[PDB]
Amino acid sequence: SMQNPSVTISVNANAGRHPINPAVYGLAYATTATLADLNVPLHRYGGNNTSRYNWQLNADNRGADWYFESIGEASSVAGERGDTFIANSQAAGAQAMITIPTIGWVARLGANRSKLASFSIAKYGAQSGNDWQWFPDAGNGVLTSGQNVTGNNPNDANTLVDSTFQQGWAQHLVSQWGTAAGGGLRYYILDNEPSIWFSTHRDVHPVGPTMDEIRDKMLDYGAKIKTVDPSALIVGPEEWGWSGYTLSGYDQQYGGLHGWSFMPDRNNHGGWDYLPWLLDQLRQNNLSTGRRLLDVFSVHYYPQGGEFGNDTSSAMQLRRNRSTRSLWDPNYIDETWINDKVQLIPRLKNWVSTYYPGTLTAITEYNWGAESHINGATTQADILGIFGREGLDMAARWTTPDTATPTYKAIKMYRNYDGNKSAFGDTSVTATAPNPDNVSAFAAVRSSDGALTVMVINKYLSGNTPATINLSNFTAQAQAQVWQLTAANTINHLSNVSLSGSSLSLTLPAQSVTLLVIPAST
Ligand SMILES: OC[C@H]1O[C@@H](O)[C@H](O)[C@@H](O)[C@@H]1O
Ligand SMILES: [Zn+2]
Ligand SMILES: [Zn+2]
Ligand SMILES: [Zn+2]
Repeated sequence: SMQNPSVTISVNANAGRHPINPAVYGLAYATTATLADLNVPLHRYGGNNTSRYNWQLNADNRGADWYFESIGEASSVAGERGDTFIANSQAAGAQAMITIPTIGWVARLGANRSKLASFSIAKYGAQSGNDWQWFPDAGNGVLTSGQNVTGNNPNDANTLVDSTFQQGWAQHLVSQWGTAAGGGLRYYILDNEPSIWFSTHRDVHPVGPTMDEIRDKMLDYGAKIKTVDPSALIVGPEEWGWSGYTLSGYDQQYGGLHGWSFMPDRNNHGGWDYLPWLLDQLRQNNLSTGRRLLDVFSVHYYPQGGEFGNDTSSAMQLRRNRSTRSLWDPNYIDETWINDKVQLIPRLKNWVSTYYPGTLTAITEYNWGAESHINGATTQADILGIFGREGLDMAARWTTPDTATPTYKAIKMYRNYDGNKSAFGDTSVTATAPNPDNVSAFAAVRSSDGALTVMVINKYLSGNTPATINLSNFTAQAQAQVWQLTAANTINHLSNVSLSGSSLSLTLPAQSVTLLVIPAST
């Protein structure tokens, strides 16, 4: 009975045509089983601890996430974490992405691959937290006064390595797997969120890196890896979010300790914003040596309004319906401390085109929260539509939703909606909806099929929504197939719906993701 205002959506198979790269469907920390079942072709190995991974010991340091403990993997075979990750990805037809540390300071181990700790309680004294279950001497590096322990010796739990040390890892990967061109590892990620090393890796990097240090690191590590494999693709810098797009880690830190009135690094570099200057330095280097070191320009982005978590109150559901505007919308002011028009994807494409053309664009971490709730799933389906429409070259969600959740099934609406790996189309085309906070829509034409696939997301918290879809420039059969996800948490194959001219009409349940598969003539 309950009913929302009617909506009309116009899909025109001739407007705004461009490929959708299947790499937008990427994921982090999935399994061979879920990579195959979600039909996902990109698998990222990345995140905080990967900055500290010692490929020669097969070990890493957890940083601030786990008491700055250096911890060995079970195996002591050089590089096994990476090899295992690659085998498991390729077992499912997915391309792996491996993070190579750039930070220099990576884990070492004590006698018998025993754990080490950067903030030993016996060495630096009483602190306010410690690993009391598994390693009691490992402090959190904060004194009981709440003031950080400072002056710790970086060798307590780590060893300082350089680009020749990580080049050795690239040589190993190439020997096991072949080059990228020959079916080997295609993507090298350079580190992870380097601007905030001063916080995630305070033990070993207490001062935020300048934009110089980070440029030098991409130049250095990038050259080494490309010597070993000129066919592989380098991805970076993996910056953490809004402030990391315009301010180096040195300036972020400086600002947190001294207020925002004077940014020393920014000032030393004529008022440039960080990532645009980084892109521009890489351009100048590429123009001068003739060699491309960075191929994919990558950032992380998480909404700032409290949506990353499990708050599923009404007000938070409505905010998730709106806040994905930050990924595309030039007029949307973000409703948070950011308080500015982020329009991330156009921004990424604009920066690349202004400062380093021909570089691809990636969001290699995002998450909009509420994974186990229909609102998380409408939101995820909303995000995947936006990636394709807006022309992002790659993406990796952080991380992979549990197979029981409706969010898992949202990804599967795009990639394996019938259990036979049929997927949304791969040439984006215009679909226009009047208000995407209430209902958003995305279309594409499928190359294998000529089918027009149209995804409609009803974001409204209650009531059915009558919906009419108008096709231009597409000659369609009599009937369109219907597949649907609601809070019932199952992909349903509903009844075919009859086309009325080049229109079709239907009733959309509240908080639902609906897929129309509309085959071409004849
Ligand atoms: O917010 C979740 C994640 O984002 C980033 O800060 C890091 O890459 C991850 O290791 C972290 O846990
Ligand atoms: Zn450094
Ligand atoms: Zn400089
Ligand atoms: Zn100071």
